[PDB]
Amino acid sequence: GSAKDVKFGADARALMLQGVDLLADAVAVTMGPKGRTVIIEQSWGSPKVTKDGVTVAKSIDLKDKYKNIGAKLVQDVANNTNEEAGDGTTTATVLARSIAKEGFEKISKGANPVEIRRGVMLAVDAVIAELKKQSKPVTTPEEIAQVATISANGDKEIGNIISDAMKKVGRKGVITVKDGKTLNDELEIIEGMKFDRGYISPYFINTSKGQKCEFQDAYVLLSEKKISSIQSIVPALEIANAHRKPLVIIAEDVDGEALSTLVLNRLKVGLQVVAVKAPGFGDNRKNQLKDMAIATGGAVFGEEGLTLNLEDVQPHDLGKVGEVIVTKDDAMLLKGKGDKAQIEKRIQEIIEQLDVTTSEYEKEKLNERLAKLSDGVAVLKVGGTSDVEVNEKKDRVTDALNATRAAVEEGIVLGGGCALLRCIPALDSLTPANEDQKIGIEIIKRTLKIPAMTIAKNAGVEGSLIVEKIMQSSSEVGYDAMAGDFVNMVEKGIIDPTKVVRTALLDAAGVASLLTTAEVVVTEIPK
Amino acid sequence: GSAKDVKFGADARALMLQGVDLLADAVAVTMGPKGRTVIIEQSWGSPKVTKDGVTVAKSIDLKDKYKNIGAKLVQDVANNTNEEAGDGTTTATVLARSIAKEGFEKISKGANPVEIRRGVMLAVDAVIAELKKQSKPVTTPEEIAQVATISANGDKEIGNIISDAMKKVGRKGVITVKDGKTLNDELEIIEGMKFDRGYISPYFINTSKGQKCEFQDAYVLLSEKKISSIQSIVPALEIANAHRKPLVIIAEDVDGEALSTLVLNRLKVGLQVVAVKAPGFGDNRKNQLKDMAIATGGAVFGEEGLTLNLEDVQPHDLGKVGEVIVTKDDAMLLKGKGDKAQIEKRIQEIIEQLDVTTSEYEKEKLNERLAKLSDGVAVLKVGGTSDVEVNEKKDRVTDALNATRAAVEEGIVLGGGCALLRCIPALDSLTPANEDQKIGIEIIKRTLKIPAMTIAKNAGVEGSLIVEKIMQSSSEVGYDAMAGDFVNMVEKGIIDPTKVVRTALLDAAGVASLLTTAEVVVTEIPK
Amino acid sequence: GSAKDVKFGADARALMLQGVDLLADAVAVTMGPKGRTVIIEQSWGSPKVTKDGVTVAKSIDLKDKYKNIGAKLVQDVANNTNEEAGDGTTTATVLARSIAKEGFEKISKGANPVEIRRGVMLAVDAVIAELKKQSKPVTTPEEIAQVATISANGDKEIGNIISDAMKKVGRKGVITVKDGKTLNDELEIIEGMKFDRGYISPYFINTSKGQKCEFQDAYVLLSEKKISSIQSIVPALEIANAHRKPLVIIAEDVDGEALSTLVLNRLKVGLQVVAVKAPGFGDNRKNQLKDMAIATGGAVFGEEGLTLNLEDVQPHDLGKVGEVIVTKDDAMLLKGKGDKAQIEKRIQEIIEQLDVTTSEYEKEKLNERLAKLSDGVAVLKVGGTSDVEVNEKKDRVTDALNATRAAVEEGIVLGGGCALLRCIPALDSLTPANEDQKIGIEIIKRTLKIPAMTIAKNAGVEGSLIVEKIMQSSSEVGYDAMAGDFVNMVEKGIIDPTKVVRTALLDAAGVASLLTTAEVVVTEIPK
Ligand SMILES: Nc1ncnc2c1ncn2[C@@H]1O[C@H](COP(=O)(O)OP(=O)(O)OP(=O)(O)O)[C@@H](O)[C@H]1O
Ligand SMILES: Nc1ncnc2c1ncn2[C@@H]1O[C@H](COP(=O)(O)OP(=O)(O)OP(=O)(O)O)[C@@H](O)[C@H]1O
Ligand SMILES: Nc1ncnc2c1ncn2[C@@H]1O[C@H](COP(=O)(O)OP(=O)(O)OP(=O)(O)O)[C@@H](O)[C@H]1O
Ligand SMILES: [K+]
Ligand SMILES: [K+]
Ligand SMILES: [K+]
Ligand SMILES: [Mg+2]
Ligand SMILES: [Mg+2]
Ligand SMILES: [Mg+2]
Repeated sequence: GSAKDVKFGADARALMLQGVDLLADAVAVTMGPKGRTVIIEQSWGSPKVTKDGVTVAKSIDLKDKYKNIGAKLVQDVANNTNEEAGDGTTTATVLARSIAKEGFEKISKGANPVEIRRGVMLAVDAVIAELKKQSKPVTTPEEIAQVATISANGDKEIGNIISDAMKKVGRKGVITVKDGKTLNDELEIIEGMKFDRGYISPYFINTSKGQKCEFQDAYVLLSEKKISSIQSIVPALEIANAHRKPLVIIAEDVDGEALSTLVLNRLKVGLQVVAVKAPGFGDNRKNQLKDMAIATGGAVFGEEGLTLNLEDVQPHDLGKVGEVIVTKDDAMLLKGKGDKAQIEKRIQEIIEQLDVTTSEYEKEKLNERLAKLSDGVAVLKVGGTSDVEVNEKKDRVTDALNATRAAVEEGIVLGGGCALLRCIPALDSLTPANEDQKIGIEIIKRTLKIPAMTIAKNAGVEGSLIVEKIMQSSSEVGYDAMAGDFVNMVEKGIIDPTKVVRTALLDAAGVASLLTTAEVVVTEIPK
Repeated sequence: GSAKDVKFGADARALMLQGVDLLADAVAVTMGPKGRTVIIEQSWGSPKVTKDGVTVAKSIDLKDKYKNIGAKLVQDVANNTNEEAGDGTTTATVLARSIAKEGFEKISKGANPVEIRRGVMLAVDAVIAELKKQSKPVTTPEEIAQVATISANGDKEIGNIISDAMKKVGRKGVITVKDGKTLNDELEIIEGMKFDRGYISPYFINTSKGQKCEFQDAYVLLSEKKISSIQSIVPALEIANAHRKPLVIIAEDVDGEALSTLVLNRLKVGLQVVAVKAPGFGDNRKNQLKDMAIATGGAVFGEEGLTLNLEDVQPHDLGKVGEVIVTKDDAMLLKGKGDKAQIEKRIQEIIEQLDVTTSEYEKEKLNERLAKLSDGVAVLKVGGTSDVEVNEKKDRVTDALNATRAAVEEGIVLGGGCALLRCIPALDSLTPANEDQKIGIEIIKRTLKIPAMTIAKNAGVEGSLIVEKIMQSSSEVGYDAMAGDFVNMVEKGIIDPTKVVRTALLDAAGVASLLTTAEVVVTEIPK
Repeated sequence: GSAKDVKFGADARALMLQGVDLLADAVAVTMGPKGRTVIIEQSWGSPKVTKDGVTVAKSIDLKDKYKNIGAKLVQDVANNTNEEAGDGTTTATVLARSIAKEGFEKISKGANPVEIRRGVMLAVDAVIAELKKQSKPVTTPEEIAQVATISANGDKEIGNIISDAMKKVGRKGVITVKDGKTLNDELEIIEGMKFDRGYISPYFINTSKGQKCEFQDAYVLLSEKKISSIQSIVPALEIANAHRKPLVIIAEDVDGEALSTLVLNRLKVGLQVVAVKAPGFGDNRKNQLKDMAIATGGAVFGEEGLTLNLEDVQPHDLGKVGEVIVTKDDAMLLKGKGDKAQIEKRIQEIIEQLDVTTSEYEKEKLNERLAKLSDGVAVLKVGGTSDVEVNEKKDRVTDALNATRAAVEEGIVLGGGCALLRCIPALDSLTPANEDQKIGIEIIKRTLKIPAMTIAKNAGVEGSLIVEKIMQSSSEVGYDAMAGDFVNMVEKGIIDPTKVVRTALLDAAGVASLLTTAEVVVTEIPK
């Protein structure tokens, strides 16, 4: 029922391309080892300084709504890449801008932009197949350090710290980053618990900068079954309001109504509560719940044998933890002191249950519980002289951690944008079905040179010349833009995770090729 | 030294196309037998009503300068066609708009608009060759009446009057149009003299609607040689100021200084004077000069034998005429009374000199003098109840006269836009040198259907369907848009002059293909 | 006494670079065989369409005065190149923009821009020496046709016509361009006179579009000595005002006061007069004076023997010509009908005087008078369907004539911007005296790739890639941007005049490096 402005065709496409260009320019100045930082004004306090593509992308909104549409779509590209890999958002942004520009250029009366999108998707699938074919698994801790160093703007100490943490707690251990008060970075191993379930509702979030649910010294509520009555959760609320700890509850499903009462209690000032779902579904659920009960210290309500009721909640029957971190994906409970004698007894029980029988699937769960109570959660404490440098370095360490985890998940390819460059001959072996698919394949093939061009351009040299010298060289040679020479990139350690490259390409292509198909733009009149 | 606005590329091209579209729409509503009229506001008096393409074109100027640039270029198309043929300006306008639109559409990064212009010119030359190949000479007075009827919006009486005038004074006789006070049109022949020389300077023009130098009952001044002295033209000026009658002078070359004094005398209020150059260069010049001297009545100054001086100018030694019409191309004198006995004696002298000897080139000049004294100038007087109706009908009669003269000059082709339609297969036999020439040939081939489409669209039917039914028919069949059926156009008399068709195509192509090659538009900032 | 705005340093330099960039962008779109045209609005009539760099340059003035300063300086570059060579203004503009950009970039606190300008001059002198060392003379008419074809946007017929004219009247004959009424171009030689002297004062110009003094059928006044009295020029003025013909006077020096009276007579409406100076200084002056005296038909006033006075001026004692074109540099006296028997007698006198004695300097003057009266002035008549097309084609023909004349004057180098590219290794052999001279040499060496880059960029390909492939190829190989491949440029006829290249480089460098030295800009406040 609001009055709208309707634009058609090429002027609308150019207006969207203007917003795409502004956002991608501001993001693209941060690309590579010679990229620079962006200062973003914050309303509440000090401005933030970042070299992160998705942060710069999400911080820019435009007054002109036709430009803001393209800006929001490239924000979607950057945010989708950050969600799926945690790295490669600047690459995704420049690839999205390139595909948008080349798609907008090749639009005519007889052109079919939908079949151009089809050819773009076909070419991108071929490139992703070639990326998987040229990928290499990570087999050494030196490769781990190299990936973490490359992903952290060539910070050797950050990569060394990440490599040491992954050596101490395993390549699939839980590592988290928080801000340290001293000047130097440090790594500590403390006993920690993590399961891949988050909050049901995103209404409990307390910090706005971190956008998480962070709690210190919280009571742990356990309900193995469904919560029995309102007269069973209200005494728990009164005990939590009595004994000065907030309530973190672990349960099957708190979705409809008890979650609703917790939301309207959170709406009241000061009262803190958060809910997470069960990790497992079978016997592993009960085993992990008993592990958490022994590691916290208290009792369990909801069992079938002892019939302990939530109605008779008591301070000694609940577990106490140090710090609770709740996110969208996983829940962290940290520094939870229990009965250490009972923790050792449960460890003995687990390692004695190891030597009973083999079934090749239950032993994986029992050993992951063993590593849960055995290998501590690594904590990376980032140091600096002020909050701005700490936040910038924290972004870099988070990038390095995400990239290293993606590297052990999927493998590594050539860095410096050279993997996309070496995937160019794979597109030359495709035969398009019609002319519009040929246009799409050509768009993707011209787009595949953009990240190396941007990395070289940020170093102050001519990017197209560098890219031509890269494709003229052998397949192992690429441009080191830090030293400004042509090197064996694998030997020099300039490598990238395969997951990051393929997800940046896929998200950029998927959004930008759909944006290309537009003919009419409908916006709200600014009132 | 004036501040300018500079625009680049597609937005500038679209802004020019907007002015082209406005002017061509207003012109195109007047096309064909079912076209309508345009009312143009006039500052000095009553608004004018016209069905003439170049009048509507020249009457439109736009406030936006980027639109006004395209409007001025299509005005150039219409005015060039009117100057070269006097007919076919609406056709030239629609062809220019079509070529501008199709050229602006096929402009990309890799496209070369200059070679597209080259291909356009090649295709247009091929079409003009095919038009000449399919043309037919005019051999009958019925074809003359048919051409004059078609060119005057199907006015049978106008075409009959033009055919009767050309029957009485010859197909190459001089016919002029004026407006009569009575309601009926009337044709009459009395006398007349026309030679193809006009005024040297365009500063003597008295009427603004006709844009000509029209004089009633003027003196004839004759200087066979160059004018001797200021003391020879000043007594002529004083005698002209004495005997209540303006001065039309016939001479070799009045260009630099005496013409300048005549201009600054014309700047004074009331004083009327005009100058025209000699018709011939050889003995024909002296023979024609003696012919007007005998036909006007007086004497001649500037001869070698009698040595009559311009200094001793006398009232009885100068000729007197009835009306002088001076244009850019030819000078007209009408109703010039001389000594009719001496006129008959000069006629006897010419017809007796006819039977002396033959040289096949001097006898042509002798016989054209014979037709000068023999075949009088036909005058067409257009009637109506008011000035607006006679002005509209005068435009139609002028169109019909120009088209009939072009028809006897060059021939006739199929009317209704069917000649350009039948020239389409000639373009299919060309092989372009590159892709840009192919684009130009395709632009011209798509443009060749525009006049028949516009004629059919003005009749309220679907133009593209009509054009397809024309090209599916035999080469003699076209659409009569007046009766709304498909007929043998030659038998029904719907025919066109070949000159009109070929000049409309050539001017439209030549300007619009050059306009297509633009990338930057520089305009003045409106101050 | 007018209020001024004063700007310092970097923002002033950026503001000037903005105007430089705007003008150079608009000029640079027209470069090379795939360059496009610029449409310029004209106040009086139809807009003009041009591919000429200096026309686009001079047509752009900006409202912001800091931008308009840089725009006026690059206009100065383009106009100086046009004055010194008549071709290469787009190249001069892009080189000036490049030098201004690279000079503004390397300005710091410790940098000395004056010594950077010194290094720029040293580098440009080295490049010009290398251009002279790599040039070759023109020895064939096919090279003449090739240069004229390249300079006229690849128009084979224009180059063929220029080659035929230079074959018929000699490579140093006088050729001029005028617009023809027919559609096709034509060339004809009849007669003609030219000496390298123009008007003393630029006040008689009546052709506003051509910026020349164009006169038709003018009187020839001759004063071999100084003009005697006011009572000798006043009867000449009265005779000119008597015999309908304007006055072109040939004399020693009409500078102070008789020129002043001619100016105040020209201020009055209609009165036309123009003065030109003597061709020679010695006996050649008298010989040439008698030559146009015989070739015009009349007498001579001012001699020592016959004592003919200017006071007794007579109509039969003055010469009459066909057309007079007066320019800043030379005078065009065309179609002068003298006594052809006396012209033949003077030709016989000259050729019989030629067989008397040898002195190796006077015989050159005798033979140049012989070629003046024997080899006629060629005239090129440019055709088209409208005024805009003939104006664009006239610009191209004038470019081709100027380039061909410069080619026979100085020689030819490689086309396509490859000569400046091949002059790059000459700069690598220089040693700078300090760091600022090194900065200037580097600026010029980076600038030397700009014309080939712009030519390749206008064709829709990547310019830097093309320039690298040119520099890696053999010294004879360059990029044909019309066919889009790499060829022997000399064999394909893509060649340039050495004079055009060296004057474009010198004129760009001299102004742009001085503009680089600026620190403070003082402008007028807009009132
Ligand atoms: N020394 C180097 N030489 C060449 N390329 C390098 C070098 N160091 C890093 N790179 C490349 O830089 C890219 C990473 O750039 P950057 O970290 O600015 O952006 P990103 O990974 O796309 O996104 P995000 O903004 O999330 O960090 C990778 O392609 C990597 O291979
Ligand atoms: N009865 C008819 N049926 C079909 N076509 C017709 C008929 N009468 C005229 N025509 C066509 O109409 C066209 C002439 O239209 P019109 O007189 O409006 O414009 P024009 O000749 O292009 O320009 P101008 O404005 O100078 O008259 C010609 O192509 C002619 O063949
Ligand atoms: N087919 C071609 N291939 C490559 N280069 C070409 C070709 N034709 C012309 N050129 C180059 O184009 C340049 C001339 O371009 P252009 O005529 O637009 O500019 P200009 O001579 O600098 O200036 P202007 O003509 O505007 O006074 C020359 O360097 C010439 O060698
Ligand atoms: K980045
Ligand atoms: K019409
Ligand atoms: K040019
Ligand atoms: Mg990164
Ligand atoms: Mg008509
Ligand atoms: Mg040129």
